[PDB]
Amino acid sequence: TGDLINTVRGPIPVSEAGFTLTHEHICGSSAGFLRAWPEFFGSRKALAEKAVRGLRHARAAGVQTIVDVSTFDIGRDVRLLAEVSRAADVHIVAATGLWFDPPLSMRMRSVEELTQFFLREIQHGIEDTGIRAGIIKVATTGKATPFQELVLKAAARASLATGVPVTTHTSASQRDGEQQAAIFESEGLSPSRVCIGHSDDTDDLSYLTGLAARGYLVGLDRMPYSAIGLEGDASALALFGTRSWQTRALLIKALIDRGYKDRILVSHDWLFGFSLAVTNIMDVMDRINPDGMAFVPLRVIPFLREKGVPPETLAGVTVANPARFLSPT
Amino acid sequence: TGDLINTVRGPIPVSEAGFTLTHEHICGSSAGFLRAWPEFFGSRKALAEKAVRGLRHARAAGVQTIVDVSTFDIGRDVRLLAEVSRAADVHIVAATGLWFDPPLSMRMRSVEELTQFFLREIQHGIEDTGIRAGIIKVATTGKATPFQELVLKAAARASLATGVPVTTHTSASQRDGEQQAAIFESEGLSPSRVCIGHSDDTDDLSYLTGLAARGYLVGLDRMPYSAIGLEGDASALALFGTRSWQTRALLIKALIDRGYKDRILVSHDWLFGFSLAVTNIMDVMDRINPDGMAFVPLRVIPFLREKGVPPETLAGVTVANPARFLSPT
Ligand SMILES: [Co+2]
Ligand SMILES: [Co+2]
Ligand SMILES: [Fe+2]
Ligand SMILES: [Fe+2]
Repeated sequence: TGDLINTVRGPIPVSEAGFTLTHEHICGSSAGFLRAWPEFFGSRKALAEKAVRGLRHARAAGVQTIVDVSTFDIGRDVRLLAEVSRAADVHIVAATGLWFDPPLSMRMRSVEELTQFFLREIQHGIEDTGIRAGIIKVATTGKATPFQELVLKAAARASLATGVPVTTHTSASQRDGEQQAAIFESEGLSPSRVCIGHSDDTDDLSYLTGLAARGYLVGLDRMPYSAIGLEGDASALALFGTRSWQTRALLIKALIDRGYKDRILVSHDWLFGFSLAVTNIMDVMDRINPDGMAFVPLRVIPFLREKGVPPETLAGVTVANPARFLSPT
Repeated sequence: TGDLINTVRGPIPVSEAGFTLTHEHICGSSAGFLRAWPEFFGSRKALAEKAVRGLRHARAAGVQTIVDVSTFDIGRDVRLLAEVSRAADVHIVAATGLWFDPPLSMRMRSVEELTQFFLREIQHGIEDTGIRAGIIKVATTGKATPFQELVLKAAARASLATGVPVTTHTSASQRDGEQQAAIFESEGLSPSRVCIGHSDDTDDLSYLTGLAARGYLVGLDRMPYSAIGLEGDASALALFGTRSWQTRALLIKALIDRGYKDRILVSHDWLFGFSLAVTNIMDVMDRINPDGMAFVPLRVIPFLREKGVPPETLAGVTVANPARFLSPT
């Protein structure tokens, strides 16, 4: 009680976050895209409605909070987030940082400047809204680019200054987490303030246990993603992989079995709109996982219980871990 | 009389465009950047004020219209343009198209989709404003990327459908114009609807005359840009070049001397804010060219007259050529 986290509708007690999905999206897009070309999504109204329906479904399944890790370059639209959050009655935590699609205007900035931008979004508010970011999202896709190194350093600096956690995108097969950790540690950031994302994209437990042993959160955040049965579709295969949801889920058990229950964060990396991919992908995704953001509570959690994970352990993963991670520290 | 062109404040008679700068920017930025981080520019208010001052200065020097060729990916802000246009009493023509910094959400689109986006901006309006684009801006930086080819084709298609002209960014030293022309012609676009930009960045008149002979407009649009005296500054050298304004200006005479007066368009490619470059560049630019967008009327035109170009020829370049180019055809 009494620690607070910022959401798109304002501050909430940490204890109110409850069952929380720590890596999600309302819309995966680009800065200004939804504004310039809402028809891409049928309409802004249609997108919002679809999002409210999905969130209501998640809520019925027990989800109380989502962390929307859409950055400026993922086309994050805080007004949209606030609208859908209110209508679905689900908390949404907004993000700052930068993903792997930064425009030149960001790419040309110094580490000091980036830090100031991240700080603005956390401390003051996003755009002209007063809506403050509750998390910092950063990314590599293999070995960090020089700009990416700066971005990670700025993220560490903003976090140390505000207590807001850092969360990442990785090319998990390339073990990006090791480099990301090295950079964060070089800045003095505690591993406990950091989640190494898309970790379920790999079955290399040496890599994963290695991070966990050091105190990192391991983000198992792509639970619904599989191209199994549609390798006909090349975009889907590259995007979704050939591993099943069960294989991904088994990683959660694997880590618990290895003593790392307190270090796990679980999510879908789902969305309700998606312009970051060729046009048909959203439909394909909807066909594969109609449960959307209810998939983890509906399918993953019962799978785990059936494999013998205790309910209290599962509560700790879905409730306690997100609460510790989010609470500014 | 009676042909109309769209501006940020609405429709105007073509005959009212008058002395027109066909390649300009209020702000060279990125989509959503000015919204997310106005402090980068001191403030939105400060940027607008600086722009009004520069435009008023241009207006006093005789400029009546500018074409702001900032695309979605140049962070074009139509509301800003409209605000400054009204306050400075200078017409501004807005653009659609895409520059060389497109985000993934654009990169992932088909030629058909891009065409629909360009058409939306021309026919319906930009974002939710009702402000319609009067031009299409496209870009290559050397050999066209595959996406760039699609963008050029969509631009040709939108132009044929609406009559709005197409204007380009080139790496002039690499002779991009030849390839851009080939693609436009493959789509059936008339060369008269096309301006091949940044053509003053090269002294290869074989290249330039070649375009002109085919009926292309040659955009001599970087008149004030030189790093002479500041090769100490590496960013400035790469950006500005080592050729003087006089050398650039001589190209205008060169083309007139070769029979191509009707094929020339002249501009500054100036701006009042600039986040697309490292932070100090705007200041450096202001120091070199305090006249801003008044530089062409103040310095270039008198230089030309002094080298014997007749006033009526100069009027034709600065008034008649832009009018023919802009008038939807
Ligand atoms: Co990601
Ligand atoms: Co250019
Ligand atoms: Fe994501
Ligand atoms: Fe330009």
